Amino acid sequence: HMSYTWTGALITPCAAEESKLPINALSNSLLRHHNMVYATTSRSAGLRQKKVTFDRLQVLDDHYRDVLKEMKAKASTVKAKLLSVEEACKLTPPHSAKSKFGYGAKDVRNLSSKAVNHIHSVWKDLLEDTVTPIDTTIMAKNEVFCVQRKPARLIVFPDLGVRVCEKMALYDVVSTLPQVVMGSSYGFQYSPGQRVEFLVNTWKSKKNPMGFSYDTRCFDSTVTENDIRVEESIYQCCDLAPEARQAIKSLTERLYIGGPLTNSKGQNCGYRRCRASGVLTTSCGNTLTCYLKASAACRAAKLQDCTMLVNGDDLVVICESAGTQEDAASLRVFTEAMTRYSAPPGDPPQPEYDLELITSCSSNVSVAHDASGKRVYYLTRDPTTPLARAAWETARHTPVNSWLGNIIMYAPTLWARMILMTHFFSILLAQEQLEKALDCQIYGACYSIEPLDLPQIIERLHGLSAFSLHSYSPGEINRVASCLRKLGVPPLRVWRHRARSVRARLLSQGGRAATCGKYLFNWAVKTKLKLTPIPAASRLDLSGWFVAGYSGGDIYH
Amino acid sequence: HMSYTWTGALITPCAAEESKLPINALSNSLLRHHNMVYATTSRSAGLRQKKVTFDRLQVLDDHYRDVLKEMKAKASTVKAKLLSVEEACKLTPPHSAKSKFGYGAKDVRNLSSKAVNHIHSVWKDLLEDTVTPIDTTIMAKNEVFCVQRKPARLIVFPDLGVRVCEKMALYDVVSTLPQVVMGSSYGFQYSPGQRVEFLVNTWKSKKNPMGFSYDTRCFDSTVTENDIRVEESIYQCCDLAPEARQAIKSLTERLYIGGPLTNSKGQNCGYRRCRASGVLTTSCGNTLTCYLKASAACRAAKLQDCTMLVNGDDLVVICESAGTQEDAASLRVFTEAMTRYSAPPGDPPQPEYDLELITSCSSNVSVAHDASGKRVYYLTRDPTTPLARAAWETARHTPVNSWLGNIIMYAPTLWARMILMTHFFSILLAQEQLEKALDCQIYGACYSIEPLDLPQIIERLHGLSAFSLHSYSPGEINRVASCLRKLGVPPLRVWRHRARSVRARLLSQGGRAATCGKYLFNWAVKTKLKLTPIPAASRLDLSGWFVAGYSGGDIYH
Ligand SMILES: C[C@H]1CC[C@H](c2ccccc2-c2cc(-c3ccccc3)sc2C(=O)O)CC1
Ligand SMILES: C[C@H]1CC[C@H](c2ccccc2-c2cc(-c3ccccc3)sc2C(=O)O)CC1
Repeated sequence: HMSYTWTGALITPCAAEESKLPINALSNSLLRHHNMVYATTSRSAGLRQKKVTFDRLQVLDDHYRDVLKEMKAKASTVKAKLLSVEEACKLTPPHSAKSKFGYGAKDVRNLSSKAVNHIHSVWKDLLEDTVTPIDTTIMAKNEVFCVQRKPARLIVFPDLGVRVCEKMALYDVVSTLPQVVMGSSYGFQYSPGQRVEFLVNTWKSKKNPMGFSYDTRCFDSTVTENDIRVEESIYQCCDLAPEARQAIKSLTERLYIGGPLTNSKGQNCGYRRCRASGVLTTSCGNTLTCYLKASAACRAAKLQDCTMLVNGDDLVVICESAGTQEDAASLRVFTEAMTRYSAPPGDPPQPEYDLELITSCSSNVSVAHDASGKRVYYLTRDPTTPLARAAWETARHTPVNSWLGNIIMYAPTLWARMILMTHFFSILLAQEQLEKALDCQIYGACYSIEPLDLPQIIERLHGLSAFSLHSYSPGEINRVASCLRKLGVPPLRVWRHRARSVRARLLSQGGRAATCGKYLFNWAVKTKLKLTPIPAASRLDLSGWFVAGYSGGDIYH
Repeated sequence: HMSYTWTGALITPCAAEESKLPINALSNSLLRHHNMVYATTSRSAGLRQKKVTFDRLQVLDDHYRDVLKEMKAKASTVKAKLLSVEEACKLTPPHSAKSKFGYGAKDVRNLSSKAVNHIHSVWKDLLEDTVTPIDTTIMAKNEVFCVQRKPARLIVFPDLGVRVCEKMALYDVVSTLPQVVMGSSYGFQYSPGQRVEFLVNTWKSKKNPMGFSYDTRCFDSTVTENDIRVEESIYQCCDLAPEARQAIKSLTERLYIGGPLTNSKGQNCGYRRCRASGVLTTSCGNTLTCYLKASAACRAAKLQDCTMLVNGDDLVVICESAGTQEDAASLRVFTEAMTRYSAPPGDPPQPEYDLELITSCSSNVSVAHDASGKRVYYLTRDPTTPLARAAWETARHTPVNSWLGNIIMYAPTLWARMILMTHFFSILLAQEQLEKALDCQIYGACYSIEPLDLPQIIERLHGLSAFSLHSYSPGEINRVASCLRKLGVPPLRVWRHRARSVRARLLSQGGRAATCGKYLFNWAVKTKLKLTPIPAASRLDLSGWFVAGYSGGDIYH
């Protein structure tokens, strides 16, 4: 029951790949320790192949089937619509991988006759054939990290025409079903602020709280054919059009369960019998399967008054403590049950008794103080990876601007405000690119965002307090200082000085730019301004933001 | 403000010049119409002198300074390094013109004491003196053409010690800055396949596309002292070592802006006040200046959603059509603006509504079909000049093998595959010279290439489809057939017969030679082999191949 079989053919690149941090005139103003930053390339794909390849055994008991029956009962309340070819075309990112059949992402977006006709023929083939494995491309992802080197992650995706078909059959399912099936436990329905609110309230709701995060080792490779057929049975509980039922069955049999792996050069690399990392259902399938196995493992471990929070393969549980020793025994039982279900751990879970020490979705809750001095809970994370990626983005234009997604998601943080806002607004001003729309990712979906809209986006997502936070926690301050020293990032005095300069440059431009100066950089001045609601913030259509997860899902807005 | 002043001394040859096509026993197998092929010589240098000599007037408006301000802001993000003497020496072509100071290109390449000491003294002189015009040699280039006769082009170059110094000061600048300043518009960052992909993707991104190429008459002579000082100001925006700033200032003042012209015999020919065709900055300087004048002219003409593509003096513009009549008027304004900027046209530009009809870098996009029957865009050109040069190279060993550069650059074409590959592999087989490295030029830089490495080189540059193209366009077929009748080149049946013979000979040798037979000549057999990726192609280091243009730049890779 191997996750993969391989032919020995290489996972090849599409274009020239760089691994060493590129340097320009701006790099040193951010980070001095260049040798610590690297990008993964196809060269290390061979090592990832080794890591993702293993036998899966699955032993399913009554706790598993009981949870599954409950999930199916909730899924039966969902009604989902079939999207038209045109609606599905409009969800395609403009830089999405081109079809092998003579059309690209812009052709799909423009509803070009060639693309639309090819999609209709893929759709007809899905309804008529429910057996033939669909071809997929396997690529090494090019991602930036800080040392201590990891091999490249792999992306497995079907052709562009198939991806539009997945959206037609399943977009509405994957956007609606998880919140119905999992309720308050579905993490992707929350903005960072709402996630913090749910974690704090959950923690406070326990008499003696204990929390832990569970890291499954290579979650996608642990997903078996059973798990994928179980996910299909959940989707099939929905009230669906007969064409959607047929397309979902066909996509499950031909694509979701497994299929051949083709490199960028057209050679056969092997065969997948686990979750594809680049399909529409990657996020929803992972969340449901992680929730199903974890809920059943919570029952096997006899965890008391359990609240789970699930985002794909990322899981956090907050429950009633039975004291340190018994909590450790309970987590070993939880782990044994997850292993029997084919979700063994990477790092073994550790019980935590301080909410701030729980890391989930590489994030944690922390506390600061607003202008009035009130305690404010907010979401933060270790700044290492965001700062390493920012260094790369300082010297190279990338398809996804992580700095922009990071400011959006982590706007109240000491590091996003002091460093990211200051560094990138300085660059945008100098190039007169404040008004240029940039791509970024939020919960895996792609958004085109104008940096001038940032104050309004931040106010809508985090509130006005995000522009006034101070008196950060000692743990947070220590982590940020430690990261600046490790990467060779300049100290506060330098960032405060650059921020006053950036603020001054923005203020004189007036309009939206002055608003960026006034709101984003109020922390940098001696005589702070009275920050009041921005009128334009009401007009922003933020619907579709924080509804569901789409990592690997090829979704645009 | 004359481009040149002349004393009356003649532009003299360096060696024996042949004008008539040399004939050997192999000539007739390629071309029967011998009298149609000729090489230019110093005998026509006086005609070229008259063509290149004219007054330049320049009127610089707000659009020009607005574009220059933007280019400078992007140039300010560049960090460039000085090359060491050894790094600069290794970039010198082994057959590069010897120094008048008792050392040659091999002495430079070998880091010889005499060469290194003379280079150090030239470097010190550049730092100490920023006024004295640097001496240059003027020569009439010996180039092969097909009649309908052009006068010889002129090459102006400083001494070998100076050329090494230009590399130290400017190699990193000229290789990095253009792509930063011009982004996707910098043509030399693309392989032929990438150039076609950029042109088709640009053409498809417009609702109603319109395109044109712009031909400046004698571009080098149109370049003024202002243009050259403006290029220097762009280079000076970089983050540079102060020693590099001084050497760049010195080279601009003493060489780039102008200087005395000396013939091969040591006589003063005159004085240049325009672009030197044989300096390191010729390509980068022409590209920046053409991009600057054209971007400013696009604004004066009110061209909508402009995408430019620039390679030295060669320019392509693709924009949003405003209707036929508006498009033609817009081109007239564009021309008037280019003229005011001292870049008047040779041929008046013409609006095109078919991508295939746009000719730029003497090339055009065309379409054929791969083995599957899929439409494939590829770069082609009129084969007259490539075939005339191939005839010359059949009877004479030349410093640059144009047949080889043409197979590399135009590998998917009907003419390079049927004629060039067949003819030259037949010659190499008969002489057992398949393994012998030959010099060719790619974007002006010199490369030593083994013909046995062609299948891997072609696969990497063009993909496997290059070995399977068929169903060429009627426009392409008739242009190739018309060229064969003009030159008296044998028909398809002859080339196909010869290719089966060449293919059979290669296959029997095994190894790299059989790969050549199998991939290059698969079009020649009835029962075609299904071609698959070559393992040696992955191991091929093609770094520095499609990074920048170096025409006249004395660069070796
Ligand atoms: C974004 C802004 C928020 C307020 C902050 C600020 C304003 C005035 C006085 C102190 C600070 C401040 C600086 C910190 C720091 C810790 C480790 C590394 C670098 C800085 S932590 C901190 C705080 O309030 O908790 C200054 C930066
Ligand atoms: C290199 C190879 C590519 C396939 C090609 C080929 C194979 C089988 C049948 C026809 C051809 C072929 C020959 C052409 C030609 C037109 C004018 C002058 C000379 C030839 S054009 C052409 C085509 O497919 O478009 C034959 C040569």
